[PDB]
Formats: sequence, structure tokens, C-alpha cells
Amino acid sequence: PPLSMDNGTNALTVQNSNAWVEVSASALQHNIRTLQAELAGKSRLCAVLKADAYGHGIGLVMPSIIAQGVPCVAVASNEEARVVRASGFTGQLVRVRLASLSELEDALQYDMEELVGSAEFARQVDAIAARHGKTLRIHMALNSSGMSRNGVEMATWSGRGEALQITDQKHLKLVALMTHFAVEDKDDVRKGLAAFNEQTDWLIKHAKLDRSKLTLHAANSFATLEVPEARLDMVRTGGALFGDTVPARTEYQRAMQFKSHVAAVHSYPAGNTVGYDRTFTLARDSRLANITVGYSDGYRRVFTNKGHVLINGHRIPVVGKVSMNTLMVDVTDFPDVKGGNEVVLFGKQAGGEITQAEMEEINGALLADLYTVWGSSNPKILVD
Amino acid sequence: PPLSMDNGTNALTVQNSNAWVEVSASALQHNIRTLQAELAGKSRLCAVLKADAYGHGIGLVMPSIIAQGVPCVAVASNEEARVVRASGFTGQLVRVRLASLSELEDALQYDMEELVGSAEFARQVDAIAARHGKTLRIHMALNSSGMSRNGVEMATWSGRGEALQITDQKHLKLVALMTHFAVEDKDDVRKGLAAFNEQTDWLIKHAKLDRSKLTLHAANSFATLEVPEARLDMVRTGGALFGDTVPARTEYQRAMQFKSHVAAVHSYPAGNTVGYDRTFTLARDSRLANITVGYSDGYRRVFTNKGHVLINGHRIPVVGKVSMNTLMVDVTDFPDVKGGNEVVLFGKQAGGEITQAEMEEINGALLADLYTVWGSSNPKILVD
Ligand SMILES: Cc1ncc(COP(=O)(O)O)c(CN[C@@H](CCCCN)C(=O)O)c1O
Ligand SMILES: Cc1ncc(COP(=O)(O)O)c(CN[C@@H](CCCCN)C(=O)O)c1O
Repeated sequence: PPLSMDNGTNALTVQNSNAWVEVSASALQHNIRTLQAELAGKSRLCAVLKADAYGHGIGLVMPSIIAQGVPCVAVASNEEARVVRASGFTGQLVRVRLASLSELEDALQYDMEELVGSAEFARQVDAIAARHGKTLRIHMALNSSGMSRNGVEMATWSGRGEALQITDQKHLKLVALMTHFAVEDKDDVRKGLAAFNEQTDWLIKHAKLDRSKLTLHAANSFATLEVPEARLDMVRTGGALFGDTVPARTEYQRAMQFKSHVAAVHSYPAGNTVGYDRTFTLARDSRLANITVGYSDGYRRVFTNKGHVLINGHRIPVVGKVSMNTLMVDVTDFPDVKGGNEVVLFGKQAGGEITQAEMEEINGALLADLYTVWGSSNPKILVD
Repeated sequence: PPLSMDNGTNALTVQNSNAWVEVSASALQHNIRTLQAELAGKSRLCAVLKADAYGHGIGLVMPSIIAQGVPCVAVASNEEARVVRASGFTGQLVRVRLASLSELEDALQYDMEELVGSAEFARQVDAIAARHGKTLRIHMALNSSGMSRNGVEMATWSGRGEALQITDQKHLKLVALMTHFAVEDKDDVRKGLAAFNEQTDWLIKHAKLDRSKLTLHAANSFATLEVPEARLDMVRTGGALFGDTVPARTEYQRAMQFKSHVAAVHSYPAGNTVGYDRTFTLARDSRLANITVGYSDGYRRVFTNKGHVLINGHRIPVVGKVSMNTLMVDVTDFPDVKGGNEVVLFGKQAGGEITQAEMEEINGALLADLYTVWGSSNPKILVD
């Protein structure tokens, strides 16, 4: 959780960092490159890079997005925008959530295209562009797939009207329409798509604006890889980039490993308890590892008496409550674990693996919900 | 999360922050002044400032610590220490968890007193001081309340022996004995104190130790407040400083509020469902507020269709799965809610209140499990 950053770059080493997150530079390029070919010049790529690149370091990943000349980049937070631009990405850059107004105003300087899903929203945002002399480009979000989140519900006549006035805006230039698929099911994406289609068609036709000057973009990762017809003009892909997408497509390589150190290993007696509130009772006569990681560090409380790490290839049980900065793990079966070893909180360790599958199960929600904040709470460090 | 930062300083402002953590400098400055009094100058005070000050900004909490002549600070990570010193705090600086050697070593530059819990750990560490020409000051950790965590187990001769060789180390000034308590409970905390006493007595004796050179220091916050006799030479408080301690002690004030904005408000019709996986169906023609905060932001997935947030003092419910960046709430009952409105996700807003108790409920862990990380994934902004 570095306390000094210069556009995503810290001064930290693996040596002097307590727990760290390893972005694989290589897996990255292999993922970009693979998508780029699978897509096949039938579609463009926005690399979906919000959440600081899903906890991978927008600043760390920007090199490689530039490297594989990816044309487009989605962000969410204003900083993500500053950093992309400050990397020299002279390309298309779009926000993939609604902003707040003040926020959006600041953003103006970064020349980002802004998402709009409502006429009242549109209206204000317009007066903000007028105010600065600038012309602001906008993606119109359409609730085609049923998210009820960013975009206008073009299902009812009200929406269709709201949609019109979004385009009546004299200081906003319209340049896309979009929806985002809501269920990761083939059939359900397929309806979403059929809807997005009529609604685009409808709005294009009836607001006498023209195809040629818009990009229509609905496909997320799962959508791109599974319902390719849903590709259309451009796709925005987070997960797949980083190798958590459809578990079956194993050509998409994990980009992020989460790791800590072993502080030291202590002995304890039969009948001791471990961590707050005496949750675990020591069954035999034990050796424990003080691992320099906690919930402060990201490794959440919910892993209490449930989770496992890897050390020296060894699958090793988390024991007792997870303290704020220190994790306790039973090495009582593994005499070969020693001070300064390397803990793998998530990933593979020559032999072993902590599965995304098994961590999600413990957590109660998807893995992003953990790793996008592991990102925030530790140093991201480039590798391969 | 600011992507550029200096010692925990950022050019981020409530205007362009998408969500953010407000640290109340009076809530702080009060809380310290309160302890310092309640203590009566009869017992020394460490500001336990770990996890970047329990997610409050450590480089933020510092200038007040310095100005109130708090003599000691307790940090966890190396950066935390760098920043304490960067800030001009000059006095006693201990680490409250075993470090791993590489990390311990890097830290030598900051003059920190290091926690030590076993003979082997000690000798190793002796080695490093040795190599460096330094005399490292060490706090011995006892397992008196039986956390089984950093503390040498003194309930067993072998362990007892370990203690003794920890003290036989040539290159380490042993300068405290401490332990930490496992149950926030008047009785269990007492047993542990009584234990800790005989063990400190014993060590001082058998190791032939100048009592006037040791700090005997055991009490956390709860212990300090609820069990005076455990104050001994010094205490170690975080929660209290931040107003997250014994709910009953209301003289200690919350120093943190969690906050975000309304993106805009969309009319979605009955029958629509909200967010990934159709988790929620609209029983009525709704007005849904789009909030520029999400699980990547720290506001985690556990709150799907569970949470409440305040706008204009209104208890408004989370609807649909908390997405990565945006959060959807139901303002159909609350037409005062417009775009741009400030949102409390945790705290108080004119007359309403999002209680620690009600969030812990849904989380399943103490509030620190959430908010130490809110700290990390959001900019912290000083107030009052
Ligand atoms: C509007 C939008 N466009 C593109 C993407 C990229 O999708 P992908 O990562 O699934 O390829 C997202 C992901 N944001 C999701 C994360 C979905 C979790 C799956 N990785 C959210 O808001 O929760 C998105 O919200
Ligand atoms: C060794 C030690 N000493 C003192 C404290 C300060 O406790 P206080 O916050 O009650 O003043 C801690 C905090 N670490 C704990 C406390 C949780 C914070 C909730 N109060 C942990 O690792 O969960 C600690 O690990």
C-alpha cells in the first residue's frame, strides 16, 4: 500500500514490501495479442482498464497497450484518465460509467469521451461544455440488455423521446451508442443483442443521424469470446486481458499473482488458541507461520479458518481470525517452511495452486471484488 | 485512489474524487486530547497508526500527533515508518508486528524498534544489526493472552528458554516487554494481565534486567479504557484515536466518513431488473440513483440488495449487485434527490445515520475489515 506514487510508479522492491501483487507484463501482451487475432480485423479493441486496470496498475499496463498499438481505452476514474494521457496515449479514451458533473468538468482537460444515459444528465453536461468553449464527445448508453444502470430504457416510448433530446444537444457531439450485457449466458446476451440492434436502428433512423459517424459497442469479455456476432464495431474487454474470463478459455493467461513473506515461524503447545476471540484450538502441538499480511493488506477477514496459502509448494491452512496486518498459518506438517520464504496468497507456486474458483467460493462474491482492492492496497510489481 | 501521491498527499478534491474518505482533524485532535487526559500523565501513549492510520491517512494523522507531544507511534509497514519520519516525528517508533528480515533490514534507516517473538528470529536479526554496525532496539513479544501470533510462549520451559536467549543477543538493546490481548472482555483481559505480570517479573529476574530501562506495555484501546490497571508503563491505542472503540464510550468521536456523488437519476419502468444477474425486480415504476462508487472503490459486493446509503438525509436502499464502479439505489420515494448530491455510504447526514453496527451486520466482520481498505482505494481528505 505504497505511500508515494508517481503516476502508478513506486520505489518499492519485493524485499522491502510486506505483501505484493505481481502483474505479469508477459501474460498481458499474450492476452492483448490473442484477442487482437481472435477479433481478426472485424472489430476494434478498447482495453477496459478501470479500477486501475483491475488492480494491475493502469500506469504499469499502459506501456503494453501502447506497444500492441491498441486503438482504444476505457476508464472510470478521472485519475485513470490523467495517467493514460500522461503516458502519451494519443488515442480514443472513453468513460464506461456515468460521471458526476464536477468530476466530468475536471475531466475535460483530458479530452475523454463521456458516457450519457438521460436527457436531464445530457442537458447539464451540455451547459458544462458550452461553458468551456469545448465540444464534448459522448457515448449514449442504452439499457438494451436490462442493466438499469447507465443507459436510457429505449424499451418504452419515454426513453425513445429522452433518447432524441440527448442528440438535440448543441455542445455535445454524438459518436457512439452502447449497452452492456447483464447475464453471462449465451441466450440472454443474444436477446440483449437483438434489442440493442433494433434500438440502435430505430434511433439512427428516426433521429436522422448516420451510421458512418458512430461506433456501436456492446461486447464485454464473455460476450466477445462466446457470442461473436455481438462484436459489431468495437469491444471493450477487461477480464480477458488479465486472464480471468470464461474459465474454459484457458488460452487467456492470468496476469496477477498475490504474494506475501513469512516473517518467522514460532512453536506453540497443544491447547493454545490462535488470534482474536480464541477461534482455533490447537489440536496437537504446533508450528505456526507469522505471515506479514492482513485484512488491512487486502487479504480479507472472511478467510478466517477457511483459506489456504502456498509456501514451498505446500498447501497450508489459514488458522484463527485474520489479524489486521498479520496472517497465521499452520506449518506444523511442513518442517521445511522457514523465515523469509514466499507465500502465495493467490495463484500457482511450482506445484500448487490456489484457485480463483476456491477463493470466490470462500468470499461469497466474484474474484474482482477481492483483487481490484488487493491492487489498491499493495505494490503492483512488473514481472516477465 | 490517487495514482500520483507524495507521502500521503494528493491534489484530489471532493469535486473530482468519485468517492472519498473524509478524516475529521478535530475528531482526531479531540480524541488524542481526551486519551492524554483520561490517562492522567501516569502512563505513556503510542498512537497505533498502522494500516496507514487505520485507513485515516498516516501522513494526515501525524501533524496532530507531533503537536500534542504524543511520545510514541506504532506502525506496521515500512512505508508507514518512512512517512512518520518524513513528517518530522522524532520520538519512539516501534513496529507492532514481526517483520520479515528483508523488510526489517530495509527499515534500519528509519530507526525503528522491532518486534521479536522467538530465539531464532532474534539471532537472525542480531545478525543484521551486526552486519550494519547498529544496535537495534527490540520489543520482546510475550504470548501472555495467548494470541499465538508474535509472542514467545512462556507457558513452556523450552519457550521460556527462548526468551532468555532473545536477551543474550549481543547486538540488540532489549527495551520493552509486551503482549496483546485476545478478548475484548474485562475478565479475560485480566487473566492475561495477571499472566503477563508473573512472566515480566520472571524475565526481569532470571535475565537480570534493569526495570528502569524496560517499558512494560500491554493494553490496546479496549484494555486501556475498560481495565486501567493494565495501563502499566505505556499503552497502544488505535480505535480510540479514531473513535472506533467501545461503543459505550461516546466521548470518542468518529474521525472518518465515507462519501460519494449522484451521477444522475434514471426512470426505469416496472418489470425491469437491476444489475448483473437480474438480482432485483422493480415492483413499481422507479427513479433510480446512479452512484459513482462501487466494489472496486471499497464498497464491496456483500452489500448487494442489503445496504442503505444516505442522500439529503434519506435512508435509501442499494439495489442490484454492487457493480465495480457504479452503485444503484432506489430514490422513487425521494424526489429531492438530484444529480450532484453528496452521498454518505458510511457515517451521518443531516439527521440520518449509517451505523457501524448495521454495516458489520452485513459484512460479517469488524468495520475495520472494510474501512482500512476504503482508506486505500479512495483519496483521504482532511476536514475541520
Ligand atoms: C461498461 C463496461 N464495459 C466493459 C467492461 C469489461 O467487462 P469484462 O471485464 O467482463 O470483460 C465492464 C466491466 N465491469 C464489470 C466487471 C464484471 C466482472 C467480470 N470481469 C462491473 O462493473 O462489475 C463494464 O462495466
Ligand atoms: C500488537 C497491537 N497492539 C495494539 C493494537 C491497537 O488496538 P486498538 O485498535 O484496540 O487500540 C493492535 C491493533 N491490531 C488489531 C486491532 C483491531 C482494531 C480494532 N480496534 C488487529 O490486528 O485486528 C495491535 O496489533
